[PDB]
Amino acid sequence: ASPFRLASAGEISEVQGILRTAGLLGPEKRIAYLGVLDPARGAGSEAEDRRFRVFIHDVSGARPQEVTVSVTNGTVISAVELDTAATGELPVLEEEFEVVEQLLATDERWLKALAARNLDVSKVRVAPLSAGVFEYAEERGRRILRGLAFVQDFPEDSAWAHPVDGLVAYVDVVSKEVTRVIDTGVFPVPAEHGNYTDPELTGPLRTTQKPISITQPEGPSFTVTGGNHIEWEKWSLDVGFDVREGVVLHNIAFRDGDRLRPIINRASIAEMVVPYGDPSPIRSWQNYFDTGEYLVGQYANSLELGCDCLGDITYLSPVISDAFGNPREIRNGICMHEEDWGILAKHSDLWSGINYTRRNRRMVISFFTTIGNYDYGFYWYLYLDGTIEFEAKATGVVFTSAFPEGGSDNISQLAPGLGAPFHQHIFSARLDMAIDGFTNRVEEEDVVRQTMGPGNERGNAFSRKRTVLTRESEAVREADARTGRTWIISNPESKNRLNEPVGYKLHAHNQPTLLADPGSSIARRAAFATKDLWVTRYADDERYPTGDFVNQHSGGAGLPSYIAQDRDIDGQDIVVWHTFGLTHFPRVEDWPIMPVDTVGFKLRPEGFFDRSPVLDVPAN
Amino acid sequence: ASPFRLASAGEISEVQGILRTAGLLGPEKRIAYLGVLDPARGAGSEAEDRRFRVFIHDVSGARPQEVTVSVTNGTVISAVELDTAATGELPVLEEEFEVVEQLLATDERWLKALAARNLDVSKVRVAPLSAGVFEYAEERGRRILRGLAFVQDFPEDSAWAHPVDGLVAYVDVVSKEVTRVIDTGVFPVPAEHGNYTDPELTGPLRTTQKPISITQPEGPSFTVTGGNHIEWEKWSLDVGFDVREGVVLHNIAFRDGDRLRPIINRASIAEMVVPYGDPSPIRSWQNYFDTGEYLVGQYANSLELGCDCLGDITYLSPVISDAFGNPREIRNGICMHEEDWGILAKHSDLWSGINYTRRNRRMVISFFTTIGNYDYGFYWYLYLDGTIEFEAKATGVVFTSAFPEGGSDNISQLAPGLGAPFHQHIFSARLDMAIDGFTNRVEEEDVVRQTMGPGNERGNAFSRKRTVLTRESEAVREADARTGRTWIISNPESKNRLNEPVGYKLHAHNQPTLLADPGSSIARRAAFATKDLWVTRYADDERYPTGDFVNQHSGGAGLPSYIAQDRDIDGQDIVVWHTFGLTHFPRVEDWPIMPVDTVGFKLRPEGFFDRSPVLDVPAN
Ligand SMILES: [Cl-]
Ligand SMILES: [Cl-]
Ligand SMILES: [Cl-]
Ligand SMILES: [Cl-]
Ligand SMILES: [Cu+2]
Ligand SMILES: [Cu+2]
Ligand code: NA
Ligand code: NA
Ligand code: NA
Ligand code: NA
Repeated sequence: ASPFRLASAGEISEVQGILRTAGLLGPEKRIAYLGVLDPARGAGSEAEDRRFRVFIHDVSGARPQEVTVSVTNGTVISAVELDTAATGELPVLEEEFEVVEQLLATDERWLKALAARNLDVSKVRVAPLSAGVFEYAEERGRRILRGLAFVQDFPEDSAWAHPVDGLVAYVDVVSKEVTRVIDTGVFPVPAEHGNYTDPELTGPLRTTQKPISITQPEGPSFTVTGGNHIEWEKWSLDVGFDVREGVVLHNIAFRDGDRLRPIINRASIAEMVVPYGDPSPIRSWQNYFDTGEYLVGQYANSLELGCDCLGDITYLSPVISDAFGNPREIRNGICMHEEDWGILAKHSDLWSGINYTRRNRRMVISFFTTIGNYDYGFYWYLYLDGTIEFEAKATGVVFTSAFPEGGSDNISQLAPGLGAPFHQHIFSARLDMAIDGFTNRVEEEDVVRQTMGPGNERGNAFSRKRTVLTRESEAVREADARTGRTWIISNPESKNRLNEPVGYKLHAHNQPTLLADPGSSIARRAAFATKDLWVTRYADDERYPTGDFVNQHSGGAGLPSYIAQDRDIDGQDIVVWHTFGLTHFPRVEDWPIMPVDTVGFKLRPEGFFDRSPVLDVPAN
Repeated sequence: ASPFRLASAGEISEVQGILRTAGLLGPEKRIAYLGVLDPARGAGSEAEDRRFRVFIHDVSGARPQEVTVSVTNGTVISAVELDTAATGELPVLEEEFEVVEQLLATDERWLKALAARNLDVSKVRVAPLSAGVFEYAEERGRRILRGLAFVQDFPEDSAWAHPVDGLVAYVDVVSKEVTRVIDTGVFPVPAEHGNYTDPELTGPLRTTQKPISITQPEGPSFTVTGGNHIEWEKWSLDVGFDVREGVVLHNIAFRDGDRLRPIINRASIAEMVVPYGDPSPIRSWQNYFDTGEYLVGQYANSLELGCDCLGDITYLSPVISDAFGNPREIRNGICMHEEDWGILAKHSDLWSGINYTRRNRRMVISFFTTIGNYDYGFYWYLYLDGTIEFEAKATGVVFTSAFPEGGSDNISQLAPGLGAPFHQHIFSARLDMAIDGFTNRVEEEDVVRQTMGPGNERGNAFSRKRTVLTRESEAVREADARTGRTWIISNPESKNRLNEPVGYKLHAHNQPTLLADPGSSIARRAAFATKDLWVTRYADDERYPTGDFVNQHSGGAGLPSYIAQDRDIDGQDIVVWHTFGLTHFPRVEDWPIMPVDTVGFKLRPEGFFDRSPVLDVPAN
């Protein structure tokens, strides 16, 4: 009965019926996005109204639509025809993944390019690549995908091992026209295979790994109620799933004594982009909003027990829409489990003779997704001591190219003739904060060094300073690792026993942000990425730092536009947008399949509690 | 038979005999440090010569001694009388921990101070605190400890809850004179207790934690041979233990195909200091070299199975000397085990239809120690993919003071009237590098942003640059998080299959370094701490970045002095000294006992291997 429950197959079918009956779902229509809408604010006393938000595509060439419907009242709440040159194109469809290769398969330019390289068209894979926005005037208002080719030698060959450099094509997937084919010249196609399951490459597999058994004889310490509501070691939350963002956390709160204390209203990865830094015209247009353009949630994997999730695992199976509004289940797409996490607290005292040791543990909510060559794990952790943490795990196969004779300042060689262009993976965590409720503010905290002198005669003193961010036009902050810069979210109206506003402190990894020249297309389209921290005033229609329609959108949209409203953020319903990412110069070790690398952030309680919240934890 | 084996009780007793027979170990003598010496370089074909290094104290007031002996040949190799005003005083003795409180127990100044506060002397604990070097001219050449007082209400009371502010005393532990007693005035002594085992404070303990069982039915995947030699998943190392540094790693190498490939010759935490930033005269002299002054290894705890080390655990029990050269065993002072570490690599390919997932794991070598209020865990991790990682875990009880009426810019309030002065914990990792052997160099690598223009028309290109550090006078580097700064250790004479020097890349957390004013005493005594990275030329007598005798030493010694030699580090036997630490502004959550916080660093292979070194890992 919780408004925050996961979408049911039944609900998805109702949406399809509603649209179909309203005439909005003819045979040429396609569902590119379907997601349930969160309950609105001002409903501290309201009745069930489940609404869903739909983006509908037309394959015949008609204008696409944005539509909101109520699945409790079977009504179209809103239906609007979009102008895509203006507000952007709809997310890429999985059904379009095969299209580029097929269109080029009958184009003479393409075939001429393939023949010159002596490549059999039936062996040539073409990645379905988001096109972004550059100089091609005929592209405005058209649904374009760009194509880069990789030879697959046999049905189970890793095509990534065999990039075709010096060649790219653009295609209009609607009109089914190949608009441009560009051959800058021939590069040898790297020859080695990258088949990480070939005994010829793996070699004799190891027999040295003895098993590690992790079990819970009394079951797990967390309970799940009403499908997705979690209670665990004082924590309370709802686990959501959206096809764009993937796993989303709702109503994170902590049970302190006899109060249920809210901390974060909604946590999600609201965007993730992969900009490439290779100035070759074959790739310099590459920037993949894996979240905004492709929708990470639709491609979450079914996690295999013992393989993908070890221990006592509890699965949720989130239901999504297909392109035709049928409900599809992602069997075991979400793992939920608790794991030991080493020592929590420990002291042996030289005076009391007391020896004290307590173990830590964390609740994990995770899922893993695939977007082309990439595979990402998205993990949320709740710790006994009140800490909240996110962690992304980056693996899969590196996006490949030729390695240029003479080397490169922008590409790494992984194997003979084989290159990997430099890129970043930059995430945006959207945190709808609710520290003891919605009245929150953000302060930027820096370490303050003090000069030796009067009142600091020995020159040992150091301090800190906090700066309240009061309006959106001054809540665009950058990192400063050198001065230990963090950001504190507090409630100015809720004090702890020492009469201090309760707060939580954000600790960022301080990784480099978007490296692109500010004048670049990507800088404008991914402006969120150019700064570590943004704070906005909450609003119903400000969901992604890149706006609702990322694909082939002009730029400026999203965060840069919202903060133009310059709204009061000093003791209000606010949202923190945290930029964090990996700058990836590929190594030989990354090839032929890459070991997990990680990035993330965490928040620790800062005067939230009146003392350590883990004194009541028993001693094993 | 390995030269790198742990010291045996038998060996310790021989050292004592040798010294005793040589006349160096009379009843007034004390052993303040005892440690075995590593085999020297140039012994690619030498015979067993076990030597030990001793620091001997005299309680009658005679000059202390440094002595080196051979336990295989029962000879004094060297014995030297130290001038402590010049080269520093010997490490604090555990037997001196009780001394300050006792000396003050009969001093009229002290008693007057206690009586004014109405504190029963028999309830007044006095921390035995390292004194450092300030303005007190009569202190040069004397063995001084400073005292700060904490009331213990009953045998099992946490005295930390009850600091006596506005009062400090200095004592000469040798002459047993109280040199100065300083009362800046009375502060109320905070009243609440901090007894984290009192049901009155803990409240009803939790019953919600279900058990988590971690077992290995076929035993562990690592073997231990000759006491301390570890082989695990291609890795080879020797696990050492020194009473100063604690757990030390020797001969880290990786078995690649049919070669044993060295990576690091010796890894240790060579120093750790805790500077306080409270300008009160009562504490402004506080800087505790937990490693250099107190010796962390002597206070390692015996780790309790199921409590301190979970899973299939293999213990080493390192033997140390007591103050009288008797061998004492630290039962189970070192845990060695392997743990699961989530996903190692994963890809589901849209073209081959292959789905691939492999699990990760790490070998842990750890120990946990107590120094007064502090308790630290020191963890070394070796990962399947070649990654080497260190992690310090900081817990225990915060060092306390009064909280000043009117607040403080340098102290946090944890409870009514109770303060916690701001401080840092700053570590120095000494890494005697051996990348494919001893011919190594270090490059500093930064991200390079490129300006939009000719040859970068779209403004998407970004690159990097590496700068070889050639001489010691230019190998003192600072962090630059903003430009993703890392440091690469490579062997210029050993290339990978792509003809690139094999390397390992150091990734630092980029935490703030020493915040003290450069003109401070601590800045000079802890100069290593003022910069993130130092590279030196290897030498036999350059062990600690702070020199051999930290206690009451003048300053300048250690790293700043070694790099003055300005030696060739470009393709030579080199050592990286990495500074890393926590800047700790204590929170309410830290009280009455603090949850673990962490800091560390890691190194990842960078073109070391010709491809991913984990293709041969089997698929669960
Ligand atoms: Cl998981
Ligand atoms: Cl990648
Ligand atoms: Cl451990
Ligand atoms: Cl502390
Ligand atoms: Cu990458
Ligand atoms: Cu601390
Ligand atoms: Na536009
Ligand atoms: Na909010
Ligand atoms: Na001196
Ligand atoms: Na070396």
